[PDB]
Amino acid sequence: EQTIFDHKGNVIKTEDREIQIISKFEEPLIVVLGNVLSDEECDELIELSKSKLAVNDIRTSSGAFLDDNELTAKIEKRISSIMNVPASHGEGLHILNYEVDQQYKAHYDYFAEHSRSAANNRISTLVMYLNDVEEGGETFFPKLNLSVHPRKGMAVYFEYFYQDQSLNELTLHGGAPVTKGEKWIATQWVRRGTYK
Amino acid sequence: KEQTIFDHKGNVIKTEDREIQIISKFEEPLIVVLGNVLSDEECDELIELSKSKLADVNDIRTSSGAFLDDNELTAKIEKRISSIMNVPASHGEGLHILNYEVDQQYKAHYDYFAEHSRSAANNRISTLVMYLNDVEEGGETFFPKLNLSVHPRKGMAVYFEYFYQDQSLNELTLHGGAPVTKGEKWIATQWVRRGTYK
Repeated sequence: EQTIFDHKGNVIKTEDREIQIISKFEEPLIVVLGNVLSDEECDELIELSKSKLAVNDIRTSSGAFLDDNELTAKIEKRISSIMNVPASHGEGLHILNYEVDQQYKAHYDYFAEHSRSAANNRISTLVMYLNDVEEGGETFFPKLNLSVHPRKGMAVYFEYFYQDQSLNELTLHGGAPVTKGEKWIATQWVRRGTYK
Repeated sequence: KEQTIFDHKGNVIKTEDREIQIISKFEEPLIVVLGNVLSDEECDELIELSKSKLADVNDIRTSSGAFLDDNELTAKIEKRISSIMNVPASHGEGLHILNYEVDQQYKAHYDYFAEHSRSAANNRISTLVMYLNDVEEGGETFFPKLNLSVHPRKGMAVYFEYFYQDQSLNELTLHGGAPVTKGEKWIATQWVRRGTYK
């Protein structure tokens, strides 16, 4: 019933950037956000991931974990304002990329009840689109019949810390195949308690 | 009920004069949030035109809207809109401008006419709402049966359609305008009919 995300109105004023609230799906809460990252910040995250990863599935699963520097600290501070959870609960920015004919099957961001990580589980996600995708790559929620299309600098926030578990399961989401171009995203996954 | 009128796949709609962004889709009934629909200048011009048209207690501003006279600007915008909606501008009612001050809203309603209306014989099938300014606080377009809201953002738009065979899908397009609590909200609408209109 109550959400972690606690922002009314049309903008979120962070210390260094005014974020636009574009659309909300109210329960489970999914929010499309504009002006989250500058174009330069998007390009820098992509550059850092290419440098960090210089036959696994890192690019499409766990993501390139960026080493802490001022850029990551700056962005993590901003997104802590958006998500209403301290950056100390975040896993840190992870960069994923999908080429033509790559996708991800619909899944939950939270860990399974049996899981090693389930004792301090994820509670919310921010997905930041780092580039424009020529065709495909939408983030889709199949139990809600909702999709969000990539747009450079925008993001989708969603949360899954409800007492009613069915609300958490409604956040099942996949990445539709890229059919032209490429898709780059950054994620911040945040835990219930502090992380590392 | 299965197919939609809106027929655009991918992430952009390339019109003759502007690339429109597809931001988000609620799939059925179809509601699409669109970016880059109107330039900043076009938004400001439409607001100015409506002020000119309206120049003693009638509710034109919050109901039917200022109907802009057909000129170069309205024809250009209506052509662009026709590409987005996949329905010729000849089916449109023409751009109507509405504005909401603090503590003004609209109760959730359907855009299509009721069965009893003379207008139901050539009913509305789809709507485009274009946000012409930024709204300091409030003013969201909300769909209460779907738990979806779209917040005003200058130059963006919300498209939705209600020409399904299953009437329950059309009824899910019930939508309202939440009160403005700070600033003011300006919108342009294009309502499209099944057949040609005037």
